[PDB]
Amino acid sequence: EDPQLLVRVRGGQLRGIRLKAPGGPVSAFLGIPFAEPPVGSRRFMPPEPKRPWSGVLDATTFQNVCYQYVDTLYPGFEGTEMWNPNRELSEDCLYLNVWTPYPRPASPTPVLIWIYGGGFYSGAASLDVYDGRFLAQVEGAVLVSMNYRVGTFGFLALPGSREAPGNVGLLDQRLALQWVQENIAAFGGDPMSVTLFGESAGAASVGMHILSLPSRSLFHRAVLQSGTPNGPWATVSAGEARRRATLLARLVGCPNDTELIACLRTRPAQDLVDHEWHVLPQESIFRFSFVPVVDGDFLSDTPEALINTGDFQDLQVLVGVVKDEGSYFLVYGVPGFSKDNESLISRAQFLAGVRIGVPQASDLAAEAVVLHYTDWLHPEDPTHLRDAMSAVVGDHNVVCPVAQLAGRLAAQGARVYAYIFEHRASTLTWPLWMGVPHGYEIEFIFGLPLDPSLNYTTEERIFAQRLMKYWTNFARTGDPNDPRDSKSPQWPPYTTAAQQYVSLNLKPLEVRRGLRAQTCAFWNRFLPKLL
Amino acid sequence: EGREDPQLLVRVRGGQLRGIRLKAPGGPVSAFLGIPFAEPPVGSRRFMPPEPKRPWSGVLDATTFQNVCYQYVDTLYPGFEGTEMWNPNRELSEDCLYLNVWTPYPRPASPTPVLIWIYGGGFYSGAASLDVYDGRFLAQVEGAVLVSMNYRVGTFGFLALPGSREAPGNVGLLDQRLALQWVQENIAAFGGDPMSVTLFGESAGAASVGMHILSLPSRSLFHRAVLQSGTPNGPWATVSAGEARRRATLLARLVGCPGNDTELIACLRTRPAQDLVDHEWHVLPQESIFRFSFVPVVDGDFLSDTPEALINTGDFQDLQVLVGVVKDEGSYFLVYGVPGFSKDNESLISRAQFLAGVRIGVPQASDLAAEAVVLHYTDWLHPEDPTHLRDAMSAVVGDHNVVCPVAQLAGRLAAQGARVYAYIFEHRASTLTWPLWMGVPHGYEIEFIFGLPLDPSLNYTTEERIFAQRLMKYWTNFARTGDPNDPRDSKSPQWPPYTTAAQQYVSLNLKPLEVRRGLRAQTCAFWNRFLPKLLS
Ligand SMILES: *[C@@H]1O[C@H](CO[C@@H]2O[C@@H](C)[C@@H](O)[C@@H](O)[C@@H]2O)[C@@H](O)[C@H](O)[C@H]1NC(C)=O
Ligand SMILES: *[C@@H]1O[C@H](CO)[C@@H](O)[C@H](O)[C@H]1NC(C)=O
Repeated sequence: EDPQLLVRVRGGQLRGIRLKAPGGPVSAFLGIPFAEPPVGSRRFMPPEPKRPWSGVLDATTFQNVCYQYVDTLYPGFEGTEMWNPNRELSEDCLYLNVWTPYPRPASPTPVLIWIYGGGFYSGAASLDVYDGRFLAQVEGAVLVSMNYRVGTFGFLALPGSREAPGNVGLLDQRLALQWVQENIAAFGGDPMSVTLFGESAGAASVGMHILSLPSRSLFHRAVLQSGTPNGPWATVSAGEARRRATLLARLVGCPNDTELIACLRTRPAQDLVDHEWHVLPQESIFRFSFVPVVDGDFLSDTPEALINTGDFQDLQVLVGVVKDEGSYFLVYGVPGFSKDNESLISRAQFLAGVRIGVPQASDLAAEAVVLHYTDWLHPEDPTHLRDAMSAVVGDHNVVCPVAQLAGRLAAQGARVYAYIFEHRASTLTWPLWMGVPHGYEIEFIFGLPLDPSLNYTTEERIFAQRLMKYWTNFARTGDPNDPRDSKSPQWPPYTTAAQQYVSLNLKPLEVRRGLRAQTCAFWNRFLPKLL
Repeated sequence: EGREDPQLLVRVRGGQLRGIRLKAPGGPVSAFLGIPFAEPPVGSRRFMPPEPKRPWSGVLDATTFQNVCYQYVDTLYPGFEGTEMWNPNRELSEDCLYLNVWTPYPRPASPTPVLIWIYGGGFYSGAASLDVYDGRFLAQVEGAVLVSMNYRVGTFGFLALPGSREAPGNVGLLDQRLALQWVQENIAAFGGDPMSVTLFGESAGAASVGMHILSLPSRSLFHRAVLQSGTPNGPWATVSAGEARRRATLLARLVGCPGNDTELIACLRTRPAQDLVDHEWHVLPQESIFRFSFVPVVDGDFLSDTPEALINTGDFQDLQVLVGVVKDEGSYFLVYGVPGFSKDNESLISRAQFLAGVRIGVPQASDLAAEAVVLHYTDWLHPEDPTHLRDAMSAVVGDHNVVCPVAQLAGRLAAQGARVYAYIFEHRASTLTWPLWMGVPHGYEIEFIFGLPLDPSLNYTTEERIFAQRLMKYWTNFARTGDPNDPRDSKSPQWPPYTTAAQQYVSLNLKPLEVRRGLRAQTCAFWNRFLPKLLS
């Protein structure tokens, strides 16, 4: 019984496990319950704090993955399998994980809290790309990651109802943040220094905690990787949530709110997942059925309204995108695209793809998009058309919403740092045409290249170390730059005036200005006016 | 006769003419100036199509320029070279239908290709007698036979009551057509070849050339065409019959007339010419720039349909066309109407002034289309930079009115089978009197095409002189063969045809030809494809 692996938290005692990291051991406490299992009558309901337990709780293995749709697009393909559940599915899934250096930190260490992505319909804190041992061992960080309900279980809502109020998956996240405040000191973490970081829907989640008052006292800084609370897919109005929920109910034979929800609660979990995707209003990509809802509660107004009118002084934020945000979503629904060929498309296929990629666009807006993205020197060139299709999806869903958030936060007094991640992993299994896809900067931030057995190059290992440094320096001080390192160059804050951001790749930081400025003016200023 | 120069006496359909021997830097040239080609369109002939000139007896003196067609005179900058070089340099009169001919001296031995110049001036001004249109250099150096005619402008040439008998519209275009017929019948007497006639013109002149290309009866009067900074399609070169009627009747009211067409026109004909000129600008529907009151009207006659419809569905095989723009088409128009601009300061404007400028420069734009323009032209890295805003205002005006209409025309002509050559003129005359911020303004390539730099007394640089000669070569080679390239000289890079596929065009400046691709392709897609669809 190694005393370093024995911790007492408010609920009782835990036993962690010593894990081996390339440069030394780390302590891991996996599968710690932070809420009462949200099963039976608790389905769709806000999470309740976990009741205390007797004895020593075994926290040596990852707990179950929240019930969710499983990808079958490319069966057995590492590219899609690396994101699939790697533990049993269960509605009993509200657990969190803590990695700490071994022996545990002598003095209070800044805490990083990871919130995974997966379109609000999938994901798990147990995936290998979210392994916190490297950041714990190399940077001496205390890293926490929690499971939160996704799909219908975490976001199906009948606004105004008592039994399915919406946003419970965000409340799962909040409860875990509350747990860190109350317990992290026992692991040597500093509850006075908590940094949230997440990617895609995880980044959007982080943004929603920034925009929801009760969450604000639970953290101090934030990192939003390729996702934002504002934008076309991260939220739905109360009316559209209600619509989707009642339509899903009908598809599974159900049934007044109470009765509808009571009947939904009797349905096996897989039945809900089976009809999840049938409620979207149009054929599309980068759109998800059950996501956070503007309820007038967790979200007092639309993210747009809240970022425009919020005061963000005393908040530091790191935001960024990867070089090809859209490619990944194309094989998932646009005729002509595949991971197995060059995906050279026709102009006809391009016009078709735009309707799918910008599903809420009127015919006129769609033509505006086509005309803005067509390269008039080579209007028929398949290579340009394929790349332009990717750019349209990535700009509309991630890049422009990120530029928008970055600008409003800076204007509203926040300290902001922005980046574009441009390195494609040597180990990437998707075709070259997809470039640096959505989600592929994560393995570098978590430091996986430091694992010899993974076969990353020596340069990639040096690169990962650089990133871990930027992220942990940011967690420690709200500034990603090295406090004792001259000869850099420096990563300057992003401002509405100069709009500076940096490129993250194998070469030294390079400062650029204007994040897709002309194109985002099109998405952020003109298309809306084409109301 | 008997005692004068035997080499200056010529006979044309209407009678005998006596020209004058003019000195050109490299030798003498023959000039026949002020040849009448129509009956004076005065009195009951005002607003009416021109009638052929009745024969005269004796020898008509053709040694001096004739009157300039009655027109508005520019006062923006009194005594300023920049605006004065374009103002009438002979007496204003409604009796102004005369043309001029320059030919080598002695006259050419064998039939020489003819160049016919059609001046610009927004269809409300201009004259074939201006110094920048002097044909002596092209005549002397390239051995060209050059012809230029006066045509009615403003109300006299374009006021119309569509359908009426007394003001059918487009009579200024009919004045030009009559001069083209005069050339067919008479140019051989000067040594010119009626089988080889090339029309060239700038701004409204270029638009005019384009309308002759789109009008059947004019097609048999020429073989090749050059359109410099102007097109028949576009936002300012034509108005619908309804808009012409509206403007004509509003003008009639402003001068106290008259009801029915006959009476209204009969009353307008009693008005002093100056009163019509004094009110012509008062009929435009919005505060604007690059918009002219009385211009060609889509009458269903001279213009069977809109130039747009005609270029989209026309067959242009066997047509060779040279087309181009200068580097800063819009700058000239900003000092004539956009608050914040002046020829006397750097015209650094505010974002507010830019937004107001856009409404004036794109007068037909709805609020939404105007915002689309502002968003497209704003540099989002430096949205408040005054230098960028000033330059973007210029580009907005130039692209909307000249550059994109030219891109559109070049593309449809090529697709419809025409052989097209395209250029962008980028050299600013060392003698330019406009401020530097204006760059290479609309109209400032003309003095080079005509070879004025060859005149020692004008103070152009030695490089400008060689440059002028190159341009004259391109234009006359094109007139001679339908190809600007020198049949010999394989050395100099070649000027390739413009095609929808490659979209090639060349840069004309002091350096050797450089081929570029896509004439403002991205921006012109906005003006030519998107703005129209924003038709709702
Ligand atoms: C540039 O000039 C514009 C026109 O104003 C006139 O010309 C200038 C040079 C002065 O002489 C002025 O007194 C004249 O009325 C102005 O509207 C514009 O604001 C000026 N821009 C400057 C100098 O900032
Ligand atoms: C690429 O693969 C997909 C799926 O097999 C196919 O539909 C498409 O036609 C292929 N060809 C292309 C677009 O390059």
